[PDB]
Amino acid sequence: VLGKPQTDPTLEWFLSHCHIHKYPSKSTLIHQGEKAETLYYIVKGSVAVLIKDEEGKEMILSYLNQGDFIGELGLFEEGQERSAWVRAKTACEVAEISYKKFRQLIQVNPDILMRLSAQMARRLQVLAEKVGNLAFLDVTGRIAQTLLNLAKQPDAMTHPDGMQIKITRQEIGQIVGCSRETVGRILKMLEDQNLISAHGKTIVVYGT
Amino acid sequence: VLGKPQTDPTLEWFLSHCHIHKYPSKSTLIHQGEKAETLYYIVKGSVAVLIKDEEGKEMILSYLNQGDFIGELGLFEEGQERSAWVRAKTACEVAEISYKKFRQLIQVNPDILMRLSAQMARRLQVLAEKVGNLAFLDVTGRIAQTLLNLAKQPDAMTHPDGMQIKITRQEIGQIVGCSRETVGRILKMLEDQNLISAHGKTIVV
Ligand SMILES: Nc1ncnc2c1ncn2C1O[C@@H]2COP(=O)(O)O[C@H]2[C@H]1O
Ligand SMILES: Nc1ncnc2c1ncn2[C@@H]1O[C@@H]2COP(=O)(O)O[C@H]2[C@H]1O
Ligand SMILES: Nc1ncnc2c1ncn2[C@@H]1O[C@@H]2COP(=O)(O)O[C@H]2[C@H]1O
Repeated sequence: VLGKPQTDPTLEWFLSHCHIHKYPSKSTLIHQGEKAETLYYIVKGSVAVLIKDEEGKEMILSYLNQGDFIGELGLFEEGQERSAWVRAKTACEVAEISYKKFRQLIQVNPDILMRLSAQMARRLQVLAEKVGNLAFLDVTGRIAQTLLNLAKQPDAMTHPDGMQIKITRQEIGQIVGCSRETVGRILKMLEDQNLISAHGKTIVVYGT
Repeated sequence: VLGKPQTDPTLEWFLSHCHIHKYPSKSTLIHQGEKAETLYYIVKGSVAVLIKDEEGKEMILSYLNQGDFIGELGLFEEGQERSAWVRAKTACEVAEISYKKFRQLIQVNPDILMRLSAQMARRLQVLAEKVGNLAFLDVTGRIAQTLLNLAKQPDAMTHPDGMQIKITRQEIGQIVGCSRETVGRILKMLEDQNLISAHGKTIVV
């Protein structure tokens, strides 16, 4: 740890080879199907990784945040496509560099490949969990897990009745696979089970 | 890039530091929950990567084959646990190595980390549509989609009425995350729906 701020010059070395660019909230950094030729690094902000179906429904594969790489999957063979959309959820600052350039950096210092790889490992772990949720739990179950997750981060909040979070009906729906209005119906149901206290900023009692 | 008497120096080098053990079908290579300290590579055979619900219901994350690393997700951070179960589909020949050893190898030649990484990238790419479906489709939609997928595989046989496939009730269940019984019921519905013929094999449309 560099304490609160863990920057390390490996990072700064890395970053000095990139151009940093800003993106307002809801800007799309990456479009599914685009040719993959560029790697991103999130200096500031957080993003949504999402996929769409044939009707236009969107679901969230993951949230990523500062310190996270993005656009890394097309890096090990060329001629690939972006596997998903990536959208800024907040204002963002993101470093970017060509794949060839990045491939060059690796030669010099493979610890950058190690750090990237370690992120991919974590993503697969997390995907495995998310897959059991989606495959086994019913839409209420997925919603409760979700809540229980959003609250399990240092970006959440605290409260006598537990921890509070800032999430919307569309958000949750995109994470569990259901409408806006279903979520509302299910969030009322849980409040009723005195599982939560909602108000735009949900209050998860916490325990599971 | 040479490699006789088969596949490259870099992998032959890597295997000589492994120990190769033999797994019979249905045997478990990797148990979920367990401390991760070693890496595997499949020399021969195929395995199933899977997870289960509270009541043992099974969901296949992926099949893996000869050439595939297994057990890698624990390598990058200490104290990780196995994210899923891994079971021999067929008899397997599996090389195995400790993470500590593998990391020294990485020091000697980062090529081997590149090849490992390329596979993890692939595994995230392929899981993306599949995870999409879990949210977009219910079990029936997912069962239909699976049959469609299966019928577009190279191993699908032509049929005068369409494409014939070989798959059991339980593999479908394992593919969509439901019981073999549920699969039997829904296959019958799709049948009555004149979408498929279900019998000694499955004929899609
Ligand atoms: N199975 C599903 N059923 C309905 N909406 C879904 C499903 N999977 C993902 N979604 C969606 O997630 C969004 C949540 O908010 P909306 O109701 O505005 O629109 C919804 C669609 O984009
Ligand atoms: N399951 C996932 N979890 C986290 N990020 C993901 C997942 N699937 C894809 N991504 C990403 O979103 C990016 C889309 O472009 P790439 O495929 O080039 O690189 C991808 C990763 O950054
Ligand atoms: N989505 C996936 N695709 C392919 N293999 C996977 C996936 N998720 C997990 N695996 C694996 O199965 C192993 C379970 O143990 P590990 O978590 O150590 O390492 C894991 C990988 O080898």
